[PDB]
Amino acid sequence: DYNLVWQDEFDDGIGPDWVFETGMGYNGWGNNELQYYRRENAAVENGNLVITAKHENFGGAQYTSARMKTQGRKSFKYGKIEARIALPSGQGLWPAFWMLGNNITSVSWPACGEIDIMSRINNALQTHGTIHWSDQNGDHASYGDDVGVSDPGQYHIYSVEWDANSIKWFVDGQQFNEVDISNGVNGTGEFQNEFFILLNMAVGGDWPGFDVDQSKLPAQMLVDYVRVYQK
Ligand SMILES: [Ca+2]
Ligand SMILES: [Cl-]
Ligand SMILES: [Mg+2]
Repeated sequence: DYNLVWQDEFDDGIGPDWVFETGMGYNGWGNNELQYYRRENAAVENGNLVITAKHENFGGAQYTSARMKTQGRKSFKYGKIEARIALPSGQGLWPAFWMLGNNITSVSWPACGEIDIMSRINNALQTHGTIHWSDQNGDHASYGDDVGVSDPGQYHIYSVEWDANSIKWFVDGQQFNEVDISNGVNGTGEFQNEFFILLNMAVGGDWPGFDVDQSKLPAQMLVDYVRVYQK
């Protein structure tokens, strides 16, 4: 049986387990992204975390947004990891709810492993669920799928169920992807370690492309809560 082990409900403020990232990382957070992250772009309104992407000139970038992680504060080995999220739509927008291995600090990416619980680009009427890792040959590996979401601007539940043998993805309880990780098959051993959680909204990058509909800015990603259950 799944029992609640951690949550952030965003009742009146951002909880104690989040660290905010700033700037453009290395080569636009490794994806040629166009936003400069700032603390100012994350706030709480009416029981939701609000991450706002803005058309705003700052530090050589023309967009600002927020990126938050639980690294060094909260991490999990296995569980049902989920969030209740409403998404804005617009060419260039790239929201995500995801996880990275704690060992990123020693083995780097993608060897640390990455679980993308939800990602979306532009105005797509679908969302994605993906893993990234370093396979048995030491090569960058990825495995993903997508599911139709009629109105991503409404709230939906995005989750993964992760155990020693598999990762399963769901939107509103509907499974749309599964990966076998049992005994570290296909060099997936890295998914047997602790992972921390991230939330962000990028603007532009390799995946969504470099055209941005600035008439959709400021754009708000609404996160009602993040919850983690374990059995
Ligand atoms: Ca809430
Ligand atoms: Cl569990
Ligand atoms: Mg709704």
